[PDB]
Amino acid sequence: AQDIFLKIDGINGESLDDSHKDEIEVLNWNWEIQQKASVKDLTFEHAIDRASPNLMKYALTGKHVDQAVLVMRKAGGNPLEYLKLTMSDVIITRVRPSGSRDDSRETVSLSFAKVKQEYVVQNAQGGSGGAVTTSFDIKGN
Amino acid sequence: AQDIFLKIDGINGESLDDSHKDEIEVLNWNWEIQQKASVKDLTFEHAIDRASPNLMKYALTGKHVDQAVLVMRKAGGNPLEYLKLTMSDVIITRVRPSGSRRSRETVSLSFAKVKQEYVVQNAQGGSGGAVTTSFDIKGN
Amino acid sequence: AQDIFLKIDGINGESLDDSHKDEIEVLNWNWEIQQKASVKDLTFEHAIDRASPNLMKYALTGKHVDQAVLVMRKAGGNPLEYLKLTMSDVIITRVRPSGSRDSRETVSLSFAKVKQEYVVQNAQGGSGGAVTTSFDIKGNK
Amino acid sequence: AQDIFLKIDGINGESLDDSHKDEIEVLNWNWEIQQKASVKDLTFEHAIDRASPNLMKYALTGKHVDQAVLVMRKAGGNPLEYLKLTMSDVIITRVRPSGSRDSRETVSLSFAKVKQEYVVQNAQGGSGGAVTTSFDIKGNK
Amino acid sequence: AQDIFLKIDGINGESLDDSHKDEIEVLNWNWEIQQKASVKDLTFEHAIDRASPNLMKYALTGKHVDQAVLVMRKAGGNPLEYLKLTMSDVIITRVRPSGSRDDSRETVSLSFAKVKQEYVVQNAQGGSGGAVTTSFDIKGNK
Amino acid sequence: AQDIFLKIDGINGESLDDSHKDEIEVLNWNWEIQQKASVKDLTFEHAIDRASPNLMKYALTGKHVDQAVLVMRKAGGNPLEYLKLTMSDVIITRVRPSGSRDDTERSRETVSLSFAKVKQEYVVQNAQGGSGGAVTTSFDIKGNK
Repeated sequence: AQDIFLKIDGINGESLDDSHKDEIEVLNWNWEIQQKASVKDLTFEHAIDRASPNLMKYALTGKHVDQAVLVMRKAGGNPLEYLKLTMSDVIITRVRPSGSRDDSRETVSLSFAKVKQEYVVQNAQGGSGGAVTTSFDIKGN
Repeated sequence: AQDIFLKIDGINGESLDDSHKDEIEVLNWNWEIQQKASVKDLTFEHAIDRASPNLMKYALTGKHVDQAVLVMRKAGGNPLEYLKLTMSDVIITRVRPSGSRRSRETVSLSFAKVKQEYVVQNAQGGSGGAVTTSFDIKGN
Repeated sequence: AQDIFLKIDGINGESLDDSHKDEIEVLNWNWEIQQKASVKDLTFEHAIDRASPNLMKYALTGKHVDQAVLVMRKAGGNPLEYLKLTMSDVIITRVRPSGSRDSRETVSLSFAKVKQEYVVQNAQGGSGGAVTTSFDIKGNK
Repeated sequence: AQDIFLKIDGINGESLDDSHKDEIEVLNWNWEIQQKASVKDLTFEHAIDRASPNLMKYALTGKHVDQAVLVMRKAGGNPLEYLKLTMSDVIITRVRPSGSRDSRETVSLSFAKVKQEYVVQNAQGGSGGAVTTSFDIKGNK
Repeated sequence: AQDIFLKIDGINGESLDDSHKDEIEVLNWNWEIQQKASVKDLTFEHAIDRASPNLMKYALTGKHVDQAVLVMRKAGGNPLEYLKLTMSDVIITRVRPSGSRDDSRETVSLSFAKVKQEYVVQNAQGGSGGAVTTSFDIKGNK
Repeated sequence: AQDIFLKIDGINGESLDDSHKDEIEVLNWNWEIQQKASVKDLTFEHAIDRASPNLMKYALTGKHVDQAVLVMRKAGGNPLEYLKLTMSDVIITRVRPSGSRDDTERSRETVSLSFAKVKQEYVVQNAQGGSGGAVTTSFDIKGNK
């Protein structure tokens, strides 16, 4: 079971991880690009936490945040952050809180003007291999 | 298994909880906001109870109620009300009773103002930090 | 398992219950109201019985019946009728018979006046407080 | 497990039942009426059998058949035909054959007249009261 | 488990059955007719085989083939071809190949101008009983 | 369990297979043709790997790549490449990354390809498991030929 973190400027979570403290722990996420081209909002799901009141306020006001960084880290004895997705000029577009009394999550969508993706290859020893990075200015084409 | 309560002005439930007596016990609920922005009605599910006849009449008449407060509280030995969703100028918009040979009912709420309060729980199960945000939807 | 009954004027069932004889035994039912406001038809599901031929004929002809009363009663040693849904000026709008070799029927009801009665049950299983509301759907009252 | 039969004039099946020989053995069926009112085609499912080639031809040609009678009979030691749905001026409107290596066919019927007969079975298992209704769908009567 | 075969002129499969060699082994199939009337394309599913490259070219080119015959045969000790669906002036209208690492199938749809169905009833001994045959000219409305 | 590979010019994967080194290992794929005719994009699903950053860039820029070849190879003792789908003038049209903490290292990406020329080669496998007959078909989708 891997760990996924999301660092949004001005909106802190309650992650107790040493390397990603006060960040949002993301249970799952998805993104889509379709054909210039159409970039869909990045949707992630997290439990209702410290960031939930601020996420609703930003969604209603529509205020921009400087940057949002999504990180996925391998589990086990090789904690490699193999994927890092950096989003610049992020807008909160959708928040869906929910809850039940039988064992609460929240679905949030992010829209951004710039995106950078970094991937790290893991070798047999579990360390870092080669890093591939691509960037694009969605707003500026 | 946590406990969820909803306190609507003028519409009492039949909760036997000491601190939330005569409130609606909510089995599950959901809410959504989409992009100024569109605020969807808050939907909650509760068993058919004392509040059901008044919920139908308010839905049909469309009369406004002053406030509706949604509260979630943890279970176990640390009963912390970690989420409080306060809604002002609430309208009953949808009621969906159902039954089978237990019976539940789905109700939707529309409001002009919303306030959310979240309480962080520490390692001892007590209260940590409270984060509150407010927004007036009607007046933008 | 609880017992659900539906009394329709001129359309008798085959229930053998002493207090609810010749009524329609309802396996399940649902109703919906949406926003003046749009009142949806009340849908109930029952096995094909004596009322089925008359329900089809009324649906085709569209003739109004005087009153339809929906009652739910708890099981066990406390047979309390905790929900009574009285509908006036009832029209049969949908009939869906079905059958399988390895049978039930779905019927929808439209009405101009609705009244709901709920009874709270105490710790002894007896009657507590009764809450009743009424509305004239066609007359907008 | 009850037995369901369908007798279509000019389109014989391969049922080996003595009372319903050469009829179509219906695995399952459904019908719907909605709000003058809209009468949906009666859909029944049966295995691919002797009637399948004729059902396809009638669907393509659109020729009318005089009558189609749907019958359901209870199982056990009390073989009561408790439901008889008689359709006049029947048109074959839909045929869906299918098959797999690890076969069934779905057919829909359109008719101008409908007659439903229901027989109440008493606790012992004998015939009780019969309720019959009829309607002229094409003639609106 | 029965056996289903499809014989398309000019598009051979890799069936090893002696009676139906070089035909397409159909895993499953379906057809629909709706109300003069609308005849939907016959859709069958088969594993990716020798016929797949030729099925793609006919879907892309749209060329007509003379005949396609769909046959279902019972299993056990009574191998009776109880259903035979003959289609004339057949057009390949849809090809949907797919595959997965964890076990590949392909879905193909056929459009035809004439249709002929033959059904054979099976008696208690498992042999042939009565044969019922109907034909219709879809394009000619006959 | 068979092995599926996809070789895209300029977009390398991290396949450790000797015959298909630095290619994209495809978990599953699908393609569709409908009726001149409409050729849908070829959609394949793969784990988030070295090719993922470049697939996103080509999707956003819309730059054309020379060729993309999809290969399905039988497992067992006979590694026969029984299906080969060659696509010319390929365009990256869809990228759908996703992830979760629940499934074991859940990192799957769904990618769709648009191409102007298509070529399919199928190889029959005989009773012993060796190669049989090869069937090949080509078509110029953009040129209608």
